[PDB]
Amino acid sequence: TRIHVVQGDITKLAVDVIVNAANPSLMGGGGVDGAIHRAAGPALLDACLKVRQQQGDCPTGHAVITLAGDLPAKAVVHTVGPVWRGGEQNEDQLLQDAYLNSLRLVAANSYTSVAFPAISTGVYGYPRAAAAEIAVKTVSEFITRHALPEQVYFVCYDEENAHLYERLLTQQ
Repeated sequence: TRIHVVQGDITKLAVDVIVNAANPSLMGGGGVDGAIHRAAGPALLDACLKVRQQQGDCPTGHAVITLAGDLPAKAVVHTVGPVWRGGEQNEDQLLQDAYLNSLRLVAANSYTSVAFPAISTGVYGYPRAAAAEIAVKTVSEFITRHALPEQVYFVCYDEENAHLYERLLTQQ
């Protein structure tokens, strides 16, 4: 009742925090990251510039929170998922870190709802089935011990990911 799967544009979901699967530069790029920057407006990039000035690039697995600009959210958490290189380079744990670190920032900033994209399944090539299992498992275990966020939304652009997620959520 606290976890939901939604097929659509994450930039239009009204929630407290929208998670952005970005690259270490935080300067924005393609895919959902590009869609998020456009919707949020130039204020997003300006906030990311300030972050870079204070902490440099965002390492894989790391997360940082900023304002959301024109997005229908109170904040945007930028995190970097691993690039898939076969599975023998800690990619599984790094993906987990991206989800967990993102959740921690959401809780730490007292937010109630967060929407996640299918991290690393874009151009990073993380195997979809395995990526979804990690995301579902990671989020599930987190909310089981944390009151915040209250609601988590897995926003999938690809029907393939949406089906995988709904199957995993009921397979528990």
